[PDB]
Amino acid sequence: MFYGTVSSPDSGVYEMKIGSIIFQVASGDITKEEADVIVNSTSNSFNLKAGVSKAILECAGQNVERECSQQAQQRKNDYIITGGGFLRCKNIIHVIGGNDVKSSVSSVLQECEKKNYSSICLPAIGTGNAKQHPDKVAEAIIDAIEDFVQKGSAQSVKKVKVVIFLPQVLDVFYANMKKREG
Ligand SMILES: Cc1nn(C)c(C)c1NC(=O)CC#N
Ligand SMILES: [Cl-]
Ligand SMILES: [Cl-]
Repeated sequence: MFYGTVSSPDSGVYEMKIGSIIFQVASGDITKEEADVIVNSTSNSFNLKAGVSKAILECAGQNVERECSQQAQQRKNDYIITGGGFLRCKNIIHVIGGNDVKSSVSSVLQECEKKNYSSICLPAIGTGNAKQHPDKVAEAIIDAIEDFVQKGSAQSVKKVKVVIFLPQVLDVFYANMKKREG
């Protein structure tokens, strides 16, 4: 109904279509990416500095750290939106690594449509400090994108890329894409 064919457009990168969206996976350091939104996977206090969160907060800088703690004390948030700081993006969306991953990705997609953004880059949300299983995380991320497309909600969003720290976790995402392909 929705899935295209898996191919490799560039060395180490795998892609397929999900409706109108190009979905891609690759290994590497997410802080070197350019996109309208970069996603951080953090704690419920939005002040973790371990694994991906360490790299993101150190690169983004102290003004983004302060934005995070200020919003955290104002209300109870499931996720927060800050500036990009010194990352190559327009906004960072900080999601809670222990939360339901499908729910978190659905929120990121909706927030990106609200801003008329076209590109998103995310890590393998939940597989660091939160210790969620990589196979369940891959299934949840791709399920969120499928639901978003099925509901007719993709208008501005055109590209969603997962940049993954461990090559062994990339292998799990690749296998899930091959399971789904047309
Ligand atoms: C970038 C990075 N460095 N380290 C040491 C780890 C575990 C990661 N990835 C995550 O934290 C996964 C998620 N979310
Ligand atoms: Cl995590
Ligand atoms: Cl990762």
